[PDB]
Amino acid sequence: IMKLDLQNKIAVVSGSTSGIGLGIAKGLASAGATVVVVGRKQAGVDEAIAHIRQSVPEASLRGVDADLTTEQGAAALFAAEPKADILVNNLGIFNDEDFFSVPDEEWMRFYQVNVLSGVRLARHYAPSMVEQGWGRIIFISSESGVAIPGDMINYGVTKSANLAVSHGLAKRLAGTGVTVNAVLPGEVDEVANMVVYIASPLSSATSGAALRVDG
Amino acid sequence: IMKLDLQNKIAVVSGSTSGIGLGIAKGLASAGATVVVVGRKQAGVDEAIAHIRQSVPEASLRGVDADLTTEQGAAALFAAEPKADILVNNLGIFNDEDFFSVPDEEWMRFYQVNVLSGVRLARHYAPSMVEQGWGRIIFISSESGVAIPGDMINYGVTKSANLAVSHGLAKRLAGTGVTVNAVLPGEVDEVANMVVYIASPLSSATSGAALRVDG
Amino acid sequence: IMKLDLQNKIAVVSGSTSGIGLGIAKGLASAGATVVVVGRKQAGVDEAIAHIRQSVPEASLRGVDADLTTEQGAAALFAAEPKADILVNNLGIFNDEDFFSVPDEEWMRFYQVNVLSGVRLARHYAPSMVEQGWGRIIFISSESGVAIPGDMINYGVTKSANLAVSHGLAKRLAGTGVTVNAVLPGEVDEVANMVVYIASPLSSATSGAALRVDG
Amino acid sequence: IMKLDLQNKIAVVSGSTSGIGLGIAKGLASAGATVVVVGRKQAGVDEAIAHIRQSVPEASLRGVDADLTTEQGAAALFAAEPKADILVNNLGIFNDEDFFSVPDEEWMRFYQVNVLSGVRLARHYAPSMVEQGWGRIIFISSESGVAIPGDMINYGVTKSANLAVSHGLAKRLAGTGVTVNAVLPGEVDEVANMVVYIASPLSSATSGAALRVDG
Repeated sequence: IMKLDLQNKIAVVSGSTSGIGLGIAKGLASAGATVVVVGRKQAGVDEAIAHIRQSVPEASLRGVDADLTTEQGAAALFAAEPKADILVNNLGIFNDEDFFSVPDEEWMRFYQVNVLSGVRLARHYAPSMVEQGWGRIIFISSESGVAIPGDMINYGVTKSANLAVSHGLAKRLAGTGVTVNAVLPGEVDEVANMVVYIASPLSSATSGAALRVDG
Repeated sequence: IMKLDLQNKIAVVSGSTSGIGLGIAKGLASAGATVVVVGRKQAGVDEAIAHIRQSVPEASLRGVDADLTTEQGAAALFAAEPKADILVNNLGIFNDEDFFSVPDEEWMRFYQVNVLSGVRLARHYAPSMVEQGWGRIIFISSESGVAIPGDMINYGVTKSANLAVSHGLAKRLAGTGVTVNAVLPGEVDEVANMVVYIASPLSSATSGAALRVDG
Repeated sequence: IMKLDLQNKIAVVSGSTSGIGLGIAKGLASAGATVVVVGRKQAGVDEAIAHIRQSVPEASLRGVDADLTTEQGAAALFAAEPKADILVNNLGIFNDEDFFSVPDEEWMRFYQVNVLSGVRLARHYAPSMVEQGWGRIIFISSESGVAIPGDMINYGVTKSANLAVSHGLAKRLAGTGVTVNAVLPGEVDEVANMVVYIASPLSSATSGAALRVDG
Repeated sequence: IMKLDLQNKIAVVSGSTSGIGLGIAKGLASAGATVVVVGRKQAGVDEAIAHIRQSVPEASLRGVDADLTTEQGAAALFAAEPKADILVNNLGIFNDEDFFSVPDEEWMRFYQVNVLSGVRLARHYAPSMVEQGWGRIIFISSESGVAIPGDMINYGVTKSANLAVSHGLAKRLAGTGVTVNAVLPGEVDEVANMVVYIASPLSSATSGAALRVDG
């Protein structure tokens, strides 16, 4: 007598060539999903796929070398992978430039890279999820999003913007089989476990939430 | 390739003879734990165990007929079940008496029944969890705890008090292997799935959180 | 051209013989209200009234020597001061006893002293406020109420319980002229300024809020 | 014996030619400040100044006809009004376009109009505030910012982004005499009363907060 995290589903994970994204990809692969590793450089994609195979032997893995911060990379991903049952928004940049030194262009660029990329991926993949009556959309945002640090104001603003995006799209997709949730990290596999549970069919009564996986 | 919710652990669940508590007990049993069903009347305990066996055939189930709102019932439970790896605080009462009609005795009784019972169970079972280096303590509190309704002020106060209890004991037990979390319901098995994941060894990086399982 | 914080109103403040309560009393007195200083010992009440007069010369001040933690002291206060336009709940105790050492009696006593005292005062003074169509009820709760520390679990539980009380009674008294709000301190006159604004007729569109006055 | 909201200070208020902004301007003027009314059309600026004078007779009022959403309008405002002791960020647009119909350009435009305009004004006016050791920066954001509606996802994202901006810049300007706070409306003068108190020297121990003025 046990309970399972199991998939015959397709899961795309942005920025999955390193760190938390790679751990999420490896966990979803170990759960039996078809995981799409997406990075700007094909070399990093290949090395991430190899790392995943090291741990999960019979892993179901594809790769797309694209820059999801731009519309061109998003279109390339949509061409190679038109359908996703699980979307994991994890691509994001970060600096610590002082508030009075960061110009308008940098604010707009951080918004376009950290927020609008996930919005693009969700806008593309959500309709088919709604049609099949089941879907999972998961935003990975740091705890800096709830309490903006003060030396990283741009980044915290983008993180809370992502939290808002996931909350609002959850309310918008309510009633369908698609859930939208955010996951907050601060042991990488421990973080990935929560993303796996959320992507699993068991998290079906959790939408518009923010789930913490800090220490 | 899949991922598991599995137990060789003992899990006691208060008020587990009906409703959300019974669903939590059934889910933990299906996950392979040894679930202790606790109710005031032994008849209800037996019927709940039978209901659980209906769905999970080889279920590992014990029962204790006790009134956990009182110290006598808590002592009886501690005599029959001295050790727990997983504790699920779910016993609680509720009315809708107008704020200006409810007297002091009723405020104190609601606090003793809804809050201090869980405090008693946690105070007893937490030390052995800390000694073995692993444990799970889970509070089931309604969404009325975050936004106190106004026609149910006593109940909402007790619910937010429970949220405070779980947050504080999580911080107190940090560094040990024991996590303390709260779960917020508003499909009973869907609620139970979150409690099962939290009770599972995978939720090991989630402590002091409030997890929603509303629609 | 200026704007005023002015009163012809009666304001009772619990635990107003020292510290934050005394500062709140002095600020409300300087704003022109009739402030009732309440403490267990008449000597402390007299010395607090004298301190207030030191700063505000033509202060409107009465005193009641009562122990508001008990029903007897509350009844004495209601006998000496049957009507209040402004109620400020500030009486509360605090220790740092370890969670596993504090017994049931101490949990119940902290609830009765820190939470039920304010509930008693509000239950008595709110109806006349609702009748005259205007009233202010203000709970003073520390920031430990939103993030329970872990070494002061009982106190944080009571503080969040008070926050719940104020939120719920605000919703219950909505539509009337009575507002219920909580004020969170961590310069005592700086704290008192917020309480004065809330007690003033200008805060009339703020009910069920938690207002911070930390550094 | 009373307490005062008084100014010899300069207060600039964006989008102050109508609605909540005009009410905030009128309240700050009645409190005795020098209020700068800023709108895109000089006709609207003049009519707003006239409306303010109708209620406060000896009002201290200047005007700037500029479009603060653009850098050109912000530079014009900074040329006409190089110094501000009080800054009130209120300029913002809003639609209800469905999430799947709103394109990238619209997301970026909403971010630039609703968020980056206030960031520009704050970046310009905050240093002189920090130099003189006293300042107030106030963001007016709707309650849609804390609970993103779902049919207005772009707008709610921008509102929570503004909340993040004010929180982070408050932490960044902590220790100086400048406070940064957000005010949440859902009787316009009732809203303006809170902004006036925050702009007043009495709100000096409140920074990084979100203050509600809904019904």
